[PDB]
Amino acid sequence: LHWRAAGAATVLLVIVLLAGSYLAVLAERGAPGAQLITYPRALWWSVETATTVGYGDLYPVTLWGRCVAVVVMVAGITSFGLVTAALATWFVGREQER
Amino acid sequence: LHWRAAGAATVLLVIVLLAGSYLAVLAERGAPGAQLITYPRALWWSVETATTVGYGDLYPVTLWGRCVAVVVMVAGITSFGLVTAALATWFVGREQER
Amino acid sequence: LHWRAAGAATVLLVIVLLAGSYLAVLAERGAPGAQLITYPRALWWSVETATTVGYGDLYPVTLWGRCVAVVVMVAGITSFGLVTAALATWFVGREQER
Amino acid sequence: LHWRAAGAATVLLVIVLLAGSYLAVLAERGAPGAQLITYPRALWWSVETATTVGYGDLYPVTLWGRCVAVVVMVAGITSFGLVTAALATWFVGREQER
Ligand SMILES: [K+]
Ligand SMILES: [K+]
Ligand SMILES: [K+]
Ligand SMILES: [K+]
Repeated sequence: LHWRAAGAATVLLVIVLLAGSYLAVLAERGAPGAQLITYPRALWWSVETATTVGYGDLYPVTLWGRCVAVVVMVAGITSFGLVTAALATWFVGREQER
Repeated sequence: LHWRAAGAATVLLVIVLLAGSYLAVLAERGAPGAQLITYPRALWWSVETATTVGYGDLYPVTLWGRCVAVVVMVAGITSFGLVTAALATWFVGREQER
Repeated sequence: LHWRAAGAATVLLVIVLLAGSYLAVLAERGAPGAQLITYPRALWWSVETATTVGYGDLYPVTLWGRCVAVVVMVAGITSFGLVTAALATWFVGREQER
Repeated sequence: LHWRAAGAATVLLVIVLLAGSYLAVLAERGAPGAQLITYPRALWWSVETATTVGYGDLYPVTLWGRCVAVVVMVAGITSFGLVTAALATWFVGREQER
């Protein structure tokens, strides 16, 4: 159904994390004012970025790594909005009945 | 109806807060650079984390407590998206009439 | 229609801001580590809190003002989710036709 | 369809960024405690503000630039909520069939 598209986000996002998580630590690590130096840092970062929390304990300073960011942000933001869209039609699905 | 699923989130989330709120202060408190040392701190944290605000005045540094985080984040994020899904079908419910 | 409920949030939220904006600066201002000392500070705060951005340049440290927070957070979070619910049925409204 | 309204946000938001991105660096740059001094800074800012992450590495201190903020915030917040509304009716569109 549409939950095959919902779990599709999950699967697809955990990738974007590991993807940009690693993809990012590289484009960052080594440049001035670097913070995303370790892999597990850039790991926690993505989690905190993809959920739009951003305590600001870690972030990119590289005009390149900052792209990884924008991809990890929209990535997370969209995924959830799509699990919200699933619960939406699911609530309308049981009202299209009753 | 679907509002029994909406209030179901509320109930269910206040738990995840108290849960991870307390569950977290433990896995954190005592480790280097720990900030989530008090219970009422780790309490305010969860509120600020589950709503994705994250001013960054408090956060986990423990690869363990950071899990509590991810659970408290998705927890809040989902819950609201589900109250958004309720208002969604409710607005469609009164349009399925008129 | 349901846009009378959408604009209803707007109206209703600008209140919660001014409300908690002012209501908060009071419960905060004067206590140790206070930051929300000015009215226009506590003003900008609410905007930054109700949209879940929280750069963390301002926040409450008072177990009381922190309540104002939780009310200003959910306030903003809900309001938007309800403008999202309006665009949702509006897109379904034009598909219930075509 | 309603995806012509979805891509309409995208187009329309990238503007609000460049718009406020630039529009902001001006109203800010030069005032005390200014941080949004460079164009590419105020650029990264908007991305981080329109997605409600706000690590707090950059933000406005000018009662004017802070307006640019509120416009960039709602701008992003709304846009996504409208892509969420598209996925919402799209999931209901394939359930209105099956
Ligand atoms: K933040
Ligand atoms: K922050
Ligand atoms: K957020
Ligand atoms: K945030």
